[PDB]
Amino acid sequence: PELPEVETIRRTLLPLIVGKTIEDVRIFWPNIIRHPRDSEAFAARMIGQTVRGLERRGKFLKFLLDRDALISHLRMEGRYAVASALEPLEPHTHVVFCFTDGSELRYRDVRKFGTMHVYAKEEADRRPPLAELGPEPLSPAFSPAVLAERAVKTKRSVKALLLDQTVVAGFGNIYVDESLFRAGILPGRPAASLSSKEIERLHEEMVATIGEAVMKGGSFQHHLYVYGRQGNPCKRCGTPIEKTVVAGRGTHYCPRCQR
DNA sequence: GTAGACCTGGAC
DNA sequence: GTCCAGTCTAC
Ligand SMILES: [Zn+2]
Repeated sequence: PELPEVETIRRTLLPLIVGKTIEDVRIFWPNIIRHPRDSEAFAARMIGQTVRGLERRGKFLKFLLDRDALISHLRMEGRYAVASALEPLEPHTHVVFCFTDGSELRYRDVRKFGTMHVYAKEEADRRPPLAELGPEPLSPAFSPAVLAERAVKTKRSVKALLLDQTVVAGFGNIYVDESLFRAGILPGRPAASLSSKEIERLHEEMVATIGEAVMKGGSFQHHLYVYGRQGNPCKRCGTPIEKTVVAGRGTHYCPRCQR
């Protein structure tokens, strides 16, 4: 999931857990726990704390408790669900938070790529992994000036630049490909080759795409122009969409609309 | 920048 | 059987 999907999770999960107190924490795949390194310490410190809020920073979810904050990244396939602690768990459930009212928050992740870090609230934003993140795209903090500053400094592809969470936080493979198509820019061109006009246009489309995706509850799949449409005609010019590899990942684009 | 890592299951 | 699907690492 990318920013739109994570934001949809944040909004829907909050009312299902706010106000509940943690009674136990069970871990079935220790590698997911990154800090504290010892999973026994990770579990023990959360017992007795109550959920007070849930925020999002980039692609991360930030569970706010009493003293601590739990920072969770779903990576490629992580997912959360709330259910009765009396029922059998679903396959691939690796971490479970048991509440005093008999319900529980379950974390599932088939590929086991997700991560979890716990810090005191005041230290969360000053320690990894949140410390080095770029600005939120839907905030005044993200502007053309900010994009140009990083752009006019590197020769790597513009797609590689957009996937860099230190530049701006929240974009993944789908929304980077969609934003570049809407702005009319080829994904493989050097970031330093973009003109000032191209930068302003890219910024504008990035904000519009991510904003619209949030409103639609994420993949919005019926509104995709290029992602996963290789071999199909472009919705704007009819030219077949193509797929290659850029920045080490699948890349979709229209050879006529993007230059 | 270009494959491999970490891991598992679906489509061809 | 073989290719495909968010970050970090080593040549
Ligand atoms: Zn086109």
